[PDB]
Amino acid sequence: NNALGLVETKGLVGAIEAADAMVASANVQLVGYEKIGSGLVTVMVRGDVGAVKAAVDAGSAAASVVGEVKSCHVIPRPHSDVEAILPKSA
Amino acid sequence: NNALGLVETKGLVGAIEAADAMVASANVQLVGYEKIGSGLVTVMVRGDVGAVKAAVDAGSAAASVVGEVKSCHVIPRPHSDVEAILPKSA
Amino acid sequence: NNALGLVETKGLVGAIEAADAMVASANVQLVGYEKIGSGLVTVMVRGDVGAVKAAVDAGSAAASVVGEVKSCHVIPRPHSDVEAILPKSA
Amino acid sequence: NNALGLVETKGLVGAIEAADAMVASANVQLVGYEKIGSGLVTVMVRGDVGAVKAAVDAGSAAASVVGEVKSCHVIPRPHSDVEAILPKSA
Amino acid sequence: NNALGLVETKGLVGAIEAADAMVASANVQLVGYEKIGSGLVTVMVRGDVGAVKAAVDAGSAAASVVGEVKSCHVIPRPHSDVEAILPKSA
Amino acid sequence: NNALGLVETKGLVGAIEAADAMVASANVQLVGYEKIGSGLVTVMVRGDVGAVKAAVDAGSAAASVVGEVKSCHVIPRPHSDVEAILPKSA
Repeated sequence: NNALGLVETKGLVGAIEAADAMVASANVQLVGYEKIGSGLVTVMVRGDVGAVKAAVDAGSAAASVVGEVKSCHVIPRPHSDVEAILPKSA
Repeated sequence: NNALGLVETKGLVGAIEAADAMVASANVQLVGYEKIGSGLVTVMVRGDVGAVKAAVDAGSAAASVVGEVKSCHVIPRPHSDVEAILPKSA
Repeated sequence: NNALGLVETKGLVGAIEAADAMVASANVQLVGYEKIGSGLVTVMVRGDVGAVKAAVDAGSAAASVVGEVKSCHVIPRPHSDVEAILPKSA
Repeated sequence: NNALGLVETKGLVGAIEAADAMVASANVQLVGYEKIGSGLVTVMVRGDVGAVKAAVDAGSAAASVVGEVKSCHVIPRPHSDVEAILPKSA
Repeated sequence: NNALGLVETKGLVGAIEAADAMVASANVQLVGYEKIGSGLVTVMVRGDVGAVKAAVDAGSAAASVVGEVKSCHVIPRPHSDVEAILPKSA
Repeated sequence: NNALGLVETKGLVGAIEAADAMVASANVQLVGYEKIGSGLVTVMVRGDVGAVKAAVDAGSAAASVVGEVKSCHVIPRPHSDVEAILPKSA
């Protein structure tokens, strides 16, 4: 039940750049890569809280240079019930 | 035929944060997690009315900090006919 | 070939609230619950014209309190050819 | 290779009302009912040119009262090559 | 590796009218009819460059009268690598 | 683990023109052609960094003449973890 980091962008170029900067900046695993329409894509990572916080800061900053960031967030310990609604693979 | 709580967000980060805050704030079960396009996602919970009201208040407040809330509502006792149109799992 | 009532909302919370208020306010059956993108959802009911008119008035009013109503309408007797394009279940 | 009539609406309520008014106003057959996203729905009819012109005039007028009409048009004789891109059923 | 002509419209009525005017105005074959969301539809034709240029001019003009044209273009000789991303049928 | 070039357009005509100009301007392979809704399409190429940079410059310039460019970017060496979220074919 590790920390969860999320970066949502409008556009796929921003999502790919966020994903690359997140995995490169800290020891985190890509666990979600979700499209919900209206061009919105959410990149999700998991790891220890410090690594996830560093990853989301790097990802949002990198995606904002090339594209459009909608939201970014860290959940240090998602409730066990939340795992049902999280993606099962990136 | 328990109470139904709904939080609809524009963006997946807001939906995940609403879902986490709803299940953490009261004894409710996640029963819906629906995408309808235009980036709209609806998170649905069920439980006793007091727990559902507390969950929707927590979820809408949490989602509004990180994303965009479209609507939130509680139906204390959905009509039996309505169960046909509700999701069958989250 | 009974009367048809339609409530179209932008957002799922408005659609669920319309559906609940429609079935609770009159003796009508839920026959359609359709998503067409751009967050638009249409709730459809059937029954005798008086019941359908009461249902659509209740549904549009209820959905407007919690969400956004796009259109609402009653067709007292849809032409037989129209049944081809109507949903086959809610 | 009969005449083709088209009414495109933003919203399903407008599309259903166009379809009902088209089939009721003239001897035309419903041959298309297509969703392309952004809430756009196109209703298509076929028949003799006079019937199709009457149907499209009735459909666009009826849909404009309850919803939003995007476009309406009549093609008196679609080119044989065009039949490939037309729907195969309503 | 013949010339490629493209007409992209917002709305299906504009796409059908473009397709009909393109095939009627010159000796071209319909090779693509693609939906990408946000109501965008791209009609594609192939043939000799003069026929394709005449087709795209006719199609964009016809679609602009009834609907909304987003873009139109002619590629006289698409690179062999591009054939991978072109539709395999209209 | 070669360089990755991305051109995202609003509209398919811009995407096809970007893809053609990218493959024609440098020795790059088309590796992605992705639709995410809201009319957004991302064209992806791979190759040596100099070829990818030349391809993305040519593609964005060409797509901007005929359509709308949302973003363009080059990643000289995507992190190994990123390959999970990249398309598996164009």
